[PDB]
This record gives sequence, C-alpha cells and structure tokens, in this order.
Amino acid sequence: NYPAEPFRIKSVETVSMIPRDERLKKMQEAGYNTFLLNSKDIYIDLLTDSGTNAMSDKQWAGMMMGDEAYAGSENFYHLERTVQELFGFKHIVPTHQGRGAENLLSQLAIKPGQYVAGNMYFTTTRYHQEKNGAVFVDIVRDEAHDAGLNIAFKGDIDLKKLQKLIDEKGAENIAYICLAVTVNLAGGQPVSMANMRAVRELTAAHGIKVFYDATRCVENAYFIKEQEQGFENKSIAEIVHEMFSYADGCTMSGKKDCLVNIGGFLCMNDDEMFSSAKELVVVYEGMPSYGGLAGRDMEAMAIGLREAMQYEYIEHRVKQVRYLGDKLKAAGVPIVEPVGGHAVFLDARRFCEHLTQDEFPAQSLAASIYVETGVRSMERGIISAGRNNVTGEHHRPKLETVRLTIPRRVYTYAHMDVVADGIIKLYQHKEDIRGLKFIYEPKQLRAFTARFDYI
Amino acid sequence: NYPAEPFRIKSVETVSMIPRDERLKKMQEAGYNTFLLNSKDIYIDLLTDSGTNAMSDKQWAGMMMGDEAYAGSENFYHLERTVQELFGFKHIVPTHQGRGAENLLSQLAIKPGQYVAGNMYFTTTRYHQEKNGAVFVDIVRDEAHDAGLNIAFKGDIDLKKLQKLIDEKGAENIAYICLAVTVNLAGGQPVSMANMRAVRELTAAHGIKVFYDATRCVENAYFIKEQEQGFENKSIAEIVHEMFSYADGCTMSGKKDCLVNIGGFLCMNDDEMFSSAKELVVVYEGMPSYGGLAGRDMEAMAIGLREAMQYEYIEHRVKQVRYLGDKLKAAGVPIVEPVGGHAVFLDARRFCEHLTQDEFPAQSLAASIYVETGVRSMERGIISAGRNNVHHRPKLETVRLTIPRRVYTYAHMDVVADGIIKLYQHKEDIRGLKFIYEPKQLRAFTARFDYI
Amino acid sequence: NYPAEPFRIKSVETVSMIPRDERLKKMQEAGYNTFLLNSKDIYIDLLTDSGTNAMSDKQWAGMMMGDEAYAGSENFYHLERTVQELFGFKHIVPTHQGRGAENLLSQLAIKPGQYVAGNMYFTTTRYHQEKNGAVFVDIVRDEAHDAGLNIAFKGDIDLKKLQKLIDEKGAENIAYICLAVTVNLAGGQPVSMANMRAVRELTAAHGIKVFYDATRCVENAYFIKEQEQGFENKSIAEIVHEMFSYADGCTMSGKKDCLVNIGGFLCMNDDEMFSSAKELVVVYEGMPSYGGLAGRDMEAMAIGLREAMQYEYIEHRVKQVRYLGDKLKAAGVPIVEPVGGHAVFLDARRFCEHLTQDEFPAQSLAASIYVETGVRSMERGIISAGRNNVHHRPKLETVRLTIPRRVYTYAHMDVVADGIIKLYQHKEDIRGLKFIYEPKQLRAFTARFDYI
Amino acid sequence: NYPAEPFRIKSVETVSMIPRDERLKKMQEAGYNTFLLNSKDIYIDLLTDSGTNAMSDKQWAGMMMGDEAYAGSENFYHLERTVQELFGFKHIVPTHQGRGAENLLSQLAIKPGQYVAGNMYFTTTRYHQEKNGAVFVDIVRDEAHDAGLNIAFKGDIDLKKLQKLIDEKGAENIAYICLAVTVNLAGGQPVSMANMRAVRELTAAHGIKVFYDATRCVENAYFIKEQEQGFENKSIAEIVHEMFSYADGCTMSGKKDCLVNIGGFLCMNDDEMFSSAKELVVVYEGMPSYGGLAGRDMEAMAIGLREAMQYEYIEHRVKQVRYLGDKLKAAGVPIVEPVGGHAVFLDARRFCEHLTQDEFPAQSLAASIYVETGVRSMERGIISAGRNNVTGEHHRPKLETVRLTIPRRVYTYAHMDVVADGIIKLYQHKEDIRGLKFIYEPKQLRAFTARFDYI
Ligand SMILES: CC1=C(O)/C(=C\N=C(/Cc2ccc(O)c(F)c2)C(=O)O)C(COP(=O)(O)O)=CN1
Ligand SMILES: CC1=C(O)/C(=C\N=C(/Cc2ccc(O)c(F)c2)C(=O)O)C(COP(=O)(O)O)=CN1
Ligand SMILES: CC1=C(O)/C(=C\N=C(/Cc2ccc(O)c(F)c2)C(=O)O)C(COP(=O)(O)O)=CN1
Ligand SMILES: CC1=C(O)/C(=C\N=C(/Cc2ccc(O)c(F)c2)C(=O)O)C(COP(=O)(O)O)=CN1
Ligand SMILES: [K+]
Ligand SMILES: [K+]
Ligand SMILES: [K+]
Ligand SMILES: [K+]
Repeated sequence: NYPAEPFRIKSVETVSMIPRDERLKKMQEAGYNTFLLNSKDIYIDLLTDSGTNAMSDKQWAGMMMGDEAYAGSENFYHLERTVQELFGFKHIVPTHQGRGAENLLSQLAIKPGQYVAGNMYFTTTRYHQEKNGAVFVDIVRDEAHDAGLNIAFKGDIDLKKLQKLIDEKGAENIAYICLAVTVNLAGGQPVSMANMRAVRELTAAHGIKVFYDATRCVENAYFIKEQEQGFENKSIAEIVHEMFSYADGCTMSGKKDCLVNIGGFLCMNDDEMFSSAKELVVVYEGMPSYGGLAGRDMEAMAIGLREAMQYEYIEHRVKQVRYLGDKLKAAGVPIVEPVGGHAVFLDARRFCEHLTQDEFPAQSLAASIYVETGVRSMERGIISAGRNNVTGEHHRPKLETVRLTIPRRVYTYAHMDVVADGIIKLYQHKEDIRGLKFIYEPKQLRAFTARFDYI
Repeated sequence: NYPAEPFRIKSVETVSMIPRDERLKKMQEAGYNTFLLNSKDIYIDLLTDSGTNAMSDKQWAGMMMGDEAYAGSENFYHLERTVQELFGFKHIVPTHQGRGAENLLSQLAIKPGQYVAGNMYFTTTRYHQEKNGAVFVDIVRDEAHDAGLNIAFKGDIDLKKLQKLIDEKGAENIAYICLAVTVNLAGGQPVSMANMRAVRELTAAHGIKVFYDATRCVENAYFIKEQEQGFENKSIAEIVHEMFSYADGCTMSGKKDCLVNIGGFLCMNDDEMFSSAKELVVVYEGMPSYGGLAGRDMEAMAIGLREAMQYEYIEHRVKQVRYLGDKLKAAGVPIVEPVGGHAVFLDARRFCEHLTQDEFPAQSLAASIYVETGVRSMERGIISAGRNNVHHRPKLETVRLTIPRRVYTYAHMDVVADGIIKLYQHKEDIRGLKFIYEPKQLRAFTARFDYI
Repeated sequence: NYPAEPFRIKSVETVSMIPRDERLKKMQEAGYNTFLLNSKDIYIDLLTDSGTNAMSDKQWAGMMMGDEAYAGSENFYHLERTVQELFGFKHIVPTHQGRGAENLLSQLAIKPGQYVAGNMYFTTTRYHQEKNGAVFVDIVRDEAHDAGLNIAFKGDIDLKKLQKLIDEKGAENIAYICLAVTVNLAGGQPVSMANMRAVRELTAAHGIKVFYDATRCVENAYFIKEQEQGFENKSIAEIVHEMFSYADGCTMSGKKDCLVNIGGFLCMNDDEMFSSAKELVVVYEGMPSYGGLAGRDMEAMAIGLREAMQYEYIEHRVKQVRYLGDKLKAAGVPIVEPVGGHAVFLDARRFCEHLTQDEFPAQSLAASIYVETGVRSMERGIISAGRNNVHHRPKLETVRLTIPRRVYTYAHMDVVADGIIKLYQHKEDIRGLKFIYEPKQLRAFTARFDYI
Repeated sequence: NYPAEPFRIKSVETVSMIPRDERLKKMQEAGYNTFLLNSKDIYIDLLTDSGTNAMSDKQWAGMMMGDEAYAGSENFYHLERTVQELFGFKHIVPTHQGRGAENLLSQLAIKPGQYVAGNMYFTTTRYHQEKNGAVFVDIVRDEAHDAGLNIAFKGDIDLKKLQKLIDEKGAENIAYICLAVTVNLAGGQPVSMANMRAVRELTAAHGIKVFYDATRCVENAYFIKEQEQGFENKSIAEIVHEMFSYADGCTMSGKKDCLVNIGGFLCMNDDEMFSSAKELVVVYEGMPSYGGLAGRDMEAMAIGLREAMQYEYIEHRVKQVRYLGDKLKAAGVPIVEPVGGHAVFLDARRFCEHLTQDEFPAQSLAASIYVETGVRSMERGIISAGRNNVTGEHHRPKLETVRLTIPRRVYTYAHMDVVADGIIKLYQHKEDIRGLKFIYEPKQLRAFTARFDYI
C-alpha cells in the first residue's frame, strides 16, 4: 500500500503552532484569503508544490560548490550534460523558472496567426502563446473534463481532435503541439506513452513540431511504470528518456520535479532555433550559461533531476498524495478523481451544497480549513476564474475546488493525517460553513489580493 | 492520539534501500555484530540517540556564524548565557561531549576511597568515578530493575537506601550523589521532582553534594509535566529550571537533549571548584572558552537547548517513542515497561525464552532485526556486560531501539514495528551465536559471531 | 594610502594554477574569445562584477533561513522593509535580476513613440526601452565620452541638453528620464547629488518622471561622500536615501551593489503603477511575493544591501579598484580616467595604436592578457558594439577589468597589474584577429577568431 | 619573492572596526590582557593558528554530507583512508583535537619511570608524558636555544645527546623519542629529513620507538622542499610520506595543518597498541569511528589534509608569514630569527629595553599593539612562564616575546601591512610604552585570566 519515506530527515524547519483562536484572528487579518496569510503563521502549507520542495544533503553540498562565474561555469556544464543524458535533447538553455522558458519558446516557434494545440492549458503557458499571436485549441480527450470519472491517463491527446484541426486549418497554420505531462488543470492527470507515440507519428507526417511541458514529467513517468502495460521492467530514467524521444523540445519548471526551490530550462534539438534561443535569453533571463540562475542553483537542479529518477522517491511522492486522497474518499469527502501526482482536489461544490457559487464556497472552505487545522490550501474556483471584463460578470467554472498541493519531501503521513482528520471533522458539520462576500476586489488577478467577510 | 511532527522537513538524508539478500550478506560480512555494520548499508539506524539528531534551520544558521576564535568567542558567550538562564547554574565549562565533563567532575569531587551513590550507573560515568578511586553504590528503587513492572518514575532514588548508606559509611566518606535524568540503564525512566526535592533535603543535612547527569533532562521534564500532579500548568523551561535548583552542578551531553551532533558541558555553582575546572579543562579538552568544540558547535548547542524547551517538540519526541512501544506491545512483543523517553527496549529474555543466555539471545535478535528490516539496534545484555571473572549476567537482557531526535517518522516506526512483529511470530527460528573474537575489554564493540 | 580589507576571509574558493603553456592551449581552444573560456581554467576572473560577489557569513546564515513559501514569505518582508528603509520608496517588486525589472518598467511607463533620455545607456536597459517603442536620447555631458579627461562626476546629465529636448520634442512625448548611478558605459563614473537635484527640479516643472538605474548606487554614494562638498559628515545610508528622494522609482540589479550572486527588484512610489507591476510580474518573473527568487536569495539580498551601507566596506571596494588603476597609470599604461567604482578600463585604442580598429585590438588585448597571466577581461569595443549596417565604431575601444566585490586581494591586483605592465612593454607584439564566426546578433558572446 | 593567494575569497567574516579610543576602553576592560579581549572587538586576531583556519568550498560541501552515525560512518572511512594514503600509517584513531591524542599515546607507550626525549617540548604534550610517570629529556641541538642565530633546520635532534642518553640510562628505560615537526617552542623551526633518518637509524638499533608530533608537519615539509638539497623535485605529499616512514606513529592536531577548526587523530603501525588504543579512546573521546568528532568534521579534516598537500597553498602560507617578518626586520624591529612556519616572534626584551622583565614588557607590548592597530597577539614571556610554586617567585625565561600567529587562509598581505605598520610606528616611539603591575593574579595559569594596570 503506502511505503515509508525512502530517506531520513537531515534538518527540520521551525513552525509556529498557534492555536485555533489565534488562527482565526490571522485569517480575519488576511480577509479570509489564504493567499494573504503570512508563511510564519502556517503549520502545513499546501498552497503549491512549486519551489517548496526540500532539498537533499547532496544538493546542499552542491550549494556550497557554486561556480558563480558569468560565463563557462562548471555548474552549467553539470546541468547541461545531465539534461542531455536524462532527457536526450541536444541543446539546453537555463531559465530562472518555467514561465521564463515558455516566454522564450512562444517567441521562437509562433508566427502571428498560427494555432497552438495541446492537452488542456496552463495560465502562464497559454498567456505567452496568446501574447505572441497564437490561438489555443484544446485537443485533450473529452473524458478529461469529467471530474468524477476514475480512469487512467486522462491527459491523453484525442487523436480525432488533432486530425480534424490539421484538416480544418492546415499544417502550415499550426505552430506546434504543446503536450503537458502531467496535466495540471485536469488534476495532475498523466499521459500514456502510447499517446505520445501516436502524437509524434501524426505530427511528423505533416512536419508539425511537438514541444512538451515537462514540469511534472517524473510523476508522469511513474504513472506509466505503474499503470501502462509493458513498462513494468523499465526504470524511471528509461521511461523519461523515451518520453522525450517523441518531442522536439520542452519547457521545464525545475521548481517541481527537479526537487529545487528555483530554476527551469528550455530544451530543443534544432540547431537554428537554439542559436536564436541564446540570442533571446540574454534579453529576459541572462547569459546562456546561467540564464537568470546562480551557479549553485544550476548545480542543485542538476543533482535534483538525477535524484528524481530514483524509483523509491517518486513512488513515495505519488503514494503520499494518494494516501491523503484515499483517506478522504473512505470517509465520504467529495474529491476530484482520480488523484493526481501532486495534489488532492476537494469538490467544494458538493462539500458546500448549502452555498451558491456566488457565495464563494471554495474560498470559504479554504478559510475554514486553515482556522481548524493550520493548513493552507488554494482556492481553485470562481475567485480564481476572474471576471470577463467585457461584461463584468463572474467567470463560472464547472470545477469549484480547493487544491491541497503537496511539496516534495517536506511532509509526512502524520501531516497528511492532520489535513485529512481536520477536513473530515469539518465535513461532518459542513452545514456550519458560511458564505463570503467581497469587501475588497482588485482589477486583475483577484485570487491573490481580494478580501472577504462572512455573510 | 499521537501528534504529528511539530516541524517541517527542511532537508533530507540519502539512504540505501538494499534488499534482504544484500542485508544478509552485509550482516555476515559484519559477523552478526551490529556495532560493525557500515552506516551506508543501514536504512533506519537505531543504534543510539547520541549525536544522531537532526538540527534545525536556526541551528544551521548558527553554524554559518561560527566565531572560531581561541578566546572570547561570541558563540561561547551565547552558550554560557543560555545555560545560566535555563539551568540556573553559576558557572559553565564546555566539553567536547558528556564523558569529557565526567572526567573533569570525577577528578574534582572524588577523594580516593570515597563512595559515589546514584540511581543506577552508566558505563562512562562509572568508569571515571572508579578510575578516580570511588566505589559505586546503587541506591535506585528496586522496582527499576524489573523490566516488566509498569510504574511511573522508575528512576527515583530510594530514600531508605540513601539513609542506610549515610549511616553505614558516614557522610564524610560519600563524595557526592549522582542523580541521572533520565535513567538510561533502566530504559529511559524519569525521576520525579518530589524525589529530587527529597534527595536535596537529605543530602544537605549532612553536607553531601549532589551532581546531576542531565543528559536527558528535557525528556525527564516532560514526564513531570505529564504525570506528576501540580506541574500541569508549568512550562518545560520552568520544570527544567526547578530540577537543577536541587543540584550543586551537572554533567551534560549535548549530543542528546541539546539536539546537536557533538558537544557537552559541565556546570557548577561553587567558585573554587570552577577555578579548578578551568585549570583541568586545558589538559584534556581545551581552553575554557571553547573546551574542545568549534565555535559553530557551541552556537548550535546553545540554540538546540532553547529549542528543546518547546512543549510541542518534546511531547512529539516522547510520544513517537511511545508509539513504537505501544504498537509492539499491542501485538504481544515483550518490551521493557514503561516506555522511556528515548528508546524502546525489547526484552530478549522473553523474546528468546527458548534460547539460553550463553547463546547471546540479544545479540542474535539484533542481527536478525537488521537482516529482516535493515534496522540497526544495540545489544544491551551479557555482551555489553562483558566478563570480569572467567560471563556477567545482568537481570536485563535487552535489545535497544534508540530513536534519534527529529530524524524519523511514524512510517519509519511502522517499518521497525511490522518487521519485529513478523520476527516475533517466528521467534523459534532465531538461533544462537558463538564467540569468534576474544572479549578484549569492551567486547560489544568488536566481537564477531557465527552459527551456520 | 589604500586600506586593508575591512573583513576576514571566512571560506576560500579553489582555483586552478595552470601554467602559461596550458593557458595558451585553453585560449586557442576558446578561439581567442574570453567569453568562451571555461571558469575552471581561469585564475582571476575579471569578466564582470555582476553576480560574482562573495557573500558574508551573515548572508550565508540567512541562506539557511530560506522561507520558500509561494506567498507571505518572511524573506520577502525582510527585503521589502529593508528597501523601504534604505531607499525610501513606497513599493517594492522583486525580480530575478536587473533586466527583469527593466522589462517591467519599460512596459509600464513607455507609450509607443515617446522619448527616453538618460546619461548614456546600457545594452539591456536600452533594448527594453526600444522594444516598447521608445527612442533613446543621450543627454550626458560631452566630457563623459572622453576616456582620458580626468574630471569628477563624469556621469552628470547636461541640463542644457535636457532643456533642449523638452523644447524640441515637448514634455508630453518624453516617457521618463533614466538616470543611471553609476554610469557603466563611461567607466563607472558617478553622478553628483547636485545634478540629481537639478534634474528633479527641471523634470518636475514639466511633469516628466524620473527613474533611476540604481545598479551601482552605493559606489555612487561613496564618490559623493569623498568628492562632493557638504557630504563629508553624512553617512553612506543618508546619501543613498537622499539620492532616491529625487526619483519616482528605480530598477535595481542586486547582483552588483547588494553583494549577492542573483537578484534584483523594481521600486516606485505610485500606487497605480505598482498595481500594474504586480499584474505583469506574474507573467515573466513570478508572484509579487518572490518574483523569480528563492526565499533564501531575497534574504541574502536584504542583508547584503544593509552591509553595503558600511563605510569601510565601500571605501575599500572603490580604493581596491583605484589601486589597480593607479599602479597601471604609474607605469604608463593607458586607461580610462578617472577610475570608476567597479572596473578599470584599458584604452585599447592607445594600448594598440599600431593596430587598426578592424583588427579587433581590444579583443586581441583581452586574449593576450589571459595567456600571459590567467586573467579574464571583457572586450568593450567594436565587437561588443556589433554591426547594424554592413562595423559600428564607438569612440571608446576598451578592455574592462571588472572587479567582483570582496573576492580578490591587493596581491591579486598586483598579478593583474604586473602582467599587463609587462604586456605593455611589448605591445608591438600584440597581433590582430580575424573573424571566424558570423556576427549573428550579439557577436561578442560567441564569435571566434584567429591570426596564426 | 611573495606569491599572491592561490585561491579566491568565497565568503567573508564580519568584523567591527572600532576606533583607537574605543579599543583602549576595551583593553582596559580586559585588564590589559589580550587573552581577556572579546573576539567581536578584534580586527586581526593573531592569538593562535590553532583551529582558526578558513575552510574551502570543498570542505564546506563535505560539511553538508556529515554521516553522523555512531559507528561505521562514511566520513571516518574517508578520513582513515586519507591518512593511510598520505601518512602511510597502518591504523588511525580520531580524537577531538591534538591533546586528546597525546593523552592516549602517553597512557599507551609510557611505563612509570621511563624517559621521554624530544626536540624541545610543548606544554600539553609534556604534561601528559609527565602525568604518566615519564621524565622529559631535551635532546634538541644547542643552536635551537639561540634566538638570533639564523640557521636552517634549528629543530634537528642532536644525535650526540641521544647517544649519551641511551648509554647513561639504557634503552629499556626510554619510552620513546617524541620528534615534533615543526618545533613550536623554538619559533616554528623545521626538522630536516636527514635528521629524521638518523634518529630512526639510531633508535631502531636499540628497539626504541619514535612517535612524531605532526601538528605542523606540512609546514615542515615545505621547508624541506625549499631548503634541503635533493628534495627540489619531490612533491609535498612525497615529502610528507617519507617523513612518517621514519616513525612508528604520530599525534596530530588537525586544527593546524589540516585546515580545520576542530579535530585530531592518533596514528600507529603496531596492531597490539592499536587494539589498546581503541579500548582507551572510548573512555575519553568516543568510539574509534568518530573519536569525539562529528561526522562532518572528520570529512572536513580529511579534505583539508589533502588540500594542504598543494604546493601553492603551503608556499603562500609560509611566505605570508615570512613577509611579515621581513617587513619588520627591514625596519629594524627586533624579532626571533629565523621566521618560523606559522608565526613571527617580536623580541619584547629589545623592543622594551627601558622596562625590566618584572614589569612584563611582552604583556605591555601586546596591549599597546591592540590599542594602536586592533591586532591581538599572544604574550610569550614571564607571564606565560608562571610561578615556581615551591618558592613563589617568577619563572624567568630567556625569551620575552610577543607571538604574532597567522591562521591559514584567513588574512591577506594588506592585513600583514596593518600589523607591520602599526608595530613599526610603535617601535619609533617605543620609549613611551609603560610597564604593567598585577592587580589580579590567579593561582594557576595566569596568562589566561590575570589583570594588570599601568605603573
Ligand atoms: C503545468 C505547468 C505548471 O504547473 C506551472 C506552474 N505551476 C505552479 C505555479 C503557479 C503558476 C501560476 C499561478 O497563477 C499560480 F498560482 C501558481 C502551481 O501552483 O500550479 C508552470 C509555470 O512554471 P514556473 O512557475 O516555474 O514559471 C508551467 N506549467
Ligand atoms: C546517561 C548518560 C549517557 O547515556 C551517555 C552516553 N550515551 C550513549 C552513548 C554511548 C556511550 C558509551 C557506550 O558504551 C555506548 F555504547 C554508547 C548511549 O548510547 O546511550 C553519557 C556519555 O555521554 P557522551 O557519549 O556524550 O560522552 C553520559 N550519561
Ligand atoms: C548599469 C546596468 C548594468 O551594468 C547591468 C548589467 N551589468 C552587467 C552584466 C551584463 C549585462 C549585459 C551584457 O551584455 C553583458 F555583457 C554583461 C555588466 O557586466 O556590467 C544591468 C542589467 O542587470 P542584470 O545583469 O542584473 O540583468 C542594468 N544596468
Ligand atoms: C606543537 C604542538 C602544538 O603547537 C599544540 C597546540 N598549539 C596551539 C594551541 C595551544 C595549546 C596550549 C596553550 O597553552 C595555548 F595557549 C595554545 C598554540 O597556540 O601554539 C598541540 C596541542 O594540540 P590541540 O591544541 O589540538 O590539543 C600539540 N603540539
Ligand atoms: K552568479
Ligand atoms: K576553533
Ligand atoms: K521557493
Ligand atoms: K554524530
């Protein structure tokens, strides 16, 4: 079932164990917005798995060996050869994080008016595509839009949608296919190796490029080894290397599956695009030999990427998240299924049936979760959806969820029990959860700074 | 039930997940002596809680602020002021670890021929006492020698035994009383504040000194807050400060309850003895301003001692050990009771009743534990007792599962428990061992065995 | 004369002492382009002072206290409060380095077609201005373009040039004034407080904004305390705080005067622009609570900015650079004068007068410097200028010896000086180079050359 | 002449630049005893080269890889194989520092009544020898007792003194020969390889053991490569390995030439003595696999010992000390000659001719040095000599010196100029230096806690 941590604790991080009454005052000061809580006032911070990972002793040893030179740093050569060895790509350009690499790729591979198609989208990835004159097309399988359907590899590309897009618009008007592993918007759902092979075969026949969003590719590789027939004898590294053999490049956020707190990079095989990438990286990030990263951070990301290939680490990572999802599902708590690689999504629509969506149930549930447990979670519903600015009304998503995002190697099963036991107790008196109303609302991105109050 | 860790993991330590077949080869290469296993071949190392603790980010920040000066280091001033504030003693002398402080105290407070009495003994403490011409006398309560008797504060000194020693030998022939908190040999058993208060009252009436072995005094302070009536409203620091108010000094191994990997110190209130301590520390340890420790380590120990005062930390520390003991007891595994603050002791006498004591049951059980789970434990039976005469047979024949602080999780405890529980269901298959290396002095450290 | 380092060495960095014959092979392998040399093959790396600084023990202690949370990190609150205290600005937005802040400001304060005027330009700053539809206008004093003229505060804006721009184009067509302290392209030349005060008076009368390039503002503050009458009794922090009182905001590269290896930020007083900055930072850098930086790096930058305010540190920093410039000038080596705060610029035009500009004298001099001494320097002549049309010929043809902060000693400066002085005594032997790789965009970074 | 530092500064240590008037108040608070000054009030601390060294980035990387296990630590195996490789000894026992190893050796190789002979003595080494029932015999060459005689290898053993001791007392009554490299009491003077060969040849013919005090053996090895004919082509490691080939064991203080802040070890080739050494180390230091050291510190000492073998490091170390001595000698400042490997000794007798020794000129000179420059130095004269307690009078040494001890890789030539320029200015008005009188004097070891005042 659930394996113990395949590591020992080397060093601990001090936290404040403030009681419920103080936590309530902190939440009121934050305007009932978990995004406005201070880190020092949080016991278990499940806001995101991005850049919040715990590094290893080996990584911290590399942090002491930072070659901080502006050009020719040994740390960059270590990072370069590691990615070339594990991912198999020809050229590497480091960036300070994932959206820095997406900014580069979108300016290099998109002519204004072309289409970009992928298995759903991410906010920063789709922004840089649309800012550079592209029109996004969702070609994910229809099953990915059913929150309750428990099936494997929900993130697979629908080959029928891809075939019709090529026929309706033409291969010349398609910039590239953006295949994300895993699919964050669908709940961290993986993509099968068979799907990546079929996508590569169909795109190569029309000369269409394929670039991966490899942000959580290691979690995706474990799902292949666990659930895809024929990969039970292959190591995590062998699966990762085959995944990228069906891609012409990738954007990577090291802050996720590279087990670091900062860092990313951009990969490609084309020499001419790599030449243009080195010219553009100096504008936004830095030299091609550090790309907005300190030398010690390139070293940490190179070591972390190699550590992520260990089967026992990634098995425990995914199964720790699954443990939280299983404990909630066994108690009757409504969650999004299947459980993804990095987070558990509570269905706040069913959790707070007594509240309309205009009362922000996911935002109110997140506030109650913190006060009752000291756990910070992220609202992923109507507040994060924003406002259509042409009309001013709320964007209303089908998913009204609270995201419990698990950083890597930071928490234990006992911490997961604290999260579960508190949510389960809340669910047993879920009728007492009250709604919220705006008291402060910003112009753009309201999820980060809006303030509320009980109705 | 059992609280979650009152901290987050900041950094992790890489371990080798070698399978059982590899572990079997490793144990054979080590000659079935867990003391001879390589650290790199161990998943969960429960050999000792001494110096194996995980430090905090605050402590590691202090590690970057090491003032390595030979005299007048700010790190020493931080350590001195911390101990004076929390322990209440007047003078502090740092030592590289606990037995360095015992060497100093034993040469300063023992006249040849005098008696030293305490609630049981420890190997290093008793050696320096006997090396300096003292005869040890155990004045612990008799119940502390019964592994299965579940009573509170097993480490208390028997006041009747202390009164008889004063009458039979005279107060002039008693060097001092050595009160250890907790009592490691009895299984990490605590001493009540009433016992410390009663001991202070009896010794002061005869002019007899009292020095504490404060190695695990914070674990002792939690047991007082949990189980002694009247201390439920008092903080850990208040209890620690009151504990040492009944002592004339103490020896401390920071490698335990100070949450560090090296370090100790010696405390006292007497000015004249403190003067002699500073003259003797330069012979063995170093200057009184660092005492065999780097500046960064004095800083780490000062910060760790203050972190140990946090109620949530020390509550979780003790209850993680109790979780392992409860899970084993619920399956029928014979252990020493009650569970101490730092370790769970398997009763190898009852675990291997089908084996004679000359068959090294505790040593064979520890070897079997590693092969089955990759967990290293310490033999604490006849092998550790040794042979003065041509075997010493102690009443306690145990295997110690010693838990380092802030290093392992409940899931790691489940690995230990589930493997031992499976081993106990086939305890008839655990065979004895045979001597292969002469027991030169401390045989527990270097002896080799075999049976196949 | 020249003060000793106002600090001790805490830790050292290993270097490779390869002989001249090895360096000659390394330079040939690099194609005589210093930008292509490996760090491991360099003794003294004077390529840039950006991100190459040595941090303090205090900063490394903060590196252990990284609060890596996505929002509400204590490290961000420390950085924000530090900048608000020392710079006096109302709002802070962290960025991963300086050009990240310039990308934000250029999209927020530039309407397409407007003019941006400043005391010369920098490559990354001018790109983001021109990419956002601005036309750059240099309003620095004419003396700043003369490498040999030794006058104080060469970076001052010519108020007459600024007045003519306002009259010829109109204040409505001027986006803002970009005042850099110091002026990197002129050789690290400072700007006087009187000039900043006079600029603020003229721009405010027409409603024109003023934004600083504060990358080396601490070096600029020292020159004011040293050479501007009336500031001899004022501390570095007081001067820095007054400098920014004449600005509406600033872009800062922490990799320079904040004594860190990564990091920057964007400051402003206007609430509405700060709201737009937080919406745009999530697109390129990250959340406004970390802005593309790890928590430990925000903490390191906050501590480094406060360390930069120490008079003894910044005095030694500038005077170590001046020591290198004085030793070269005393031997007759042609340099840019006066010596700036962060680098010494060899005048390759005068150093290699026997060589034409199309022969790449600055590039060939930098290659010869490495082979003779193992010192890497940066070409800052026609190669860095590039070719828009089918070569750009700048008035300054220099080789930059850029000094990282707290990394090297006076003895390292003697190695640089003694080797260049020996090279200058045989400057007739320095030969030209020939293009081998097409100058695709920024040719200074990847072009290769040869002559034998 | 003097080479630049063969390294870059990776990190700096903050110091307080307090002015002269404040420094005077600090010195008065310290009772004019530099031993009582606070570290935070000192610019350049030349009190000792013991444990004050700056570590490298490689060492600090090892500090992140500490295997803190009680037995079988990988760090101990690294340290063990390093010493066996570089020193050539068969068995290694770590100790927390040098005097911990001397405590072990003195209890293992000395029967009560035997003699111990060596090239002068050190305080802690001679104490453990005499505490275990030995009688010390100085067999150094007579030239070592002339402070002004500038000759090479002053620390050599006088073979005539050794031959007469064997004849007058018998080989059975000689515990061992304690050969120290370098000789700290003579001013850091080295021992020639020819002397070590002759000592080994003479002792081996009588079955007498030889144990080295290798505390500063790397500095000693450089002097051999620089000044002993025939070793110009041999590396530092080759010279070190040959030095210990003439010894049966050694005591080592890693706090010196191992480039660490704590640590030591004990070496020997005899299996039976090593067996007894492991039994005795558990009493005083700890297990034979850590010996009173954290795992990270065994790793740092192993890395530092290997770093010390680099010719450029040790050449700069010795020549930085020589630079300070040369600048003082060129200005006419009286110093002890020749300059040793680790310190420059000012001749306070000639520096303060207007003061009698009962006025503590070396102590008063050290106080003036700090007030004028912010440099702490050590008194090495009548105060450190102590009091013959049978009579109560002062011990009066021939040497009345102030020791300027240089930690490794901590200071620059510009720091040496601060020391020199301040002492040179003091020497130009040396008649203004006043004497001191006891106001507080302890029973034993007065150099550490005594307080004074101007006469
Ligand atoms: C599948 C994919 C991502 O998941 C992703 C990031 N994810 C994080 C951070 C995040 C992003 C945007 C928000 O509004 C947000 F509140 C949190 C998250 O929490 O989900 C990026 C971007 O990579 P950078 O973050 O290294 O630039 C690219 N691709
Ligand atoms: C109550 C007390 C201790 O428990 C103790 C040590 N504890 C050890 C380490 C150990 C000691 C001796 C052994 O034969 C042994 F096999 C294990 C242990 O595992 O329990 C010391 C000594 O403190 P030092 O270790 O800091 O010097 C003093 N007092
Ligand atoms: C006055 C100013 C700078 O000097 C500066 C950078 N300085 C560099 C690095 C550099 C930059 C561009 C090059 O083509 C180059 F070859 C070297 C340098 O060496 O001088 C930046 C940008 O700050 P970022 O580097 O933190 O983004 C803004 N303003
Ligand atoms: C030739 C030799 C040494 O020089 C030596 C130490 N020397 C230091 C420290 C010191 C020693 C005694 C003092 O009263 C003193 F004030 C300073 C010094 O400053 O000279 C040791 C001892 O090695 P530990 O210091 O690692 O135990 C053994 N052998
Ligand atoms: K850097
Ligand atoms: K030290
Ligand atoms: K982070
Ligand atoms: K340890």
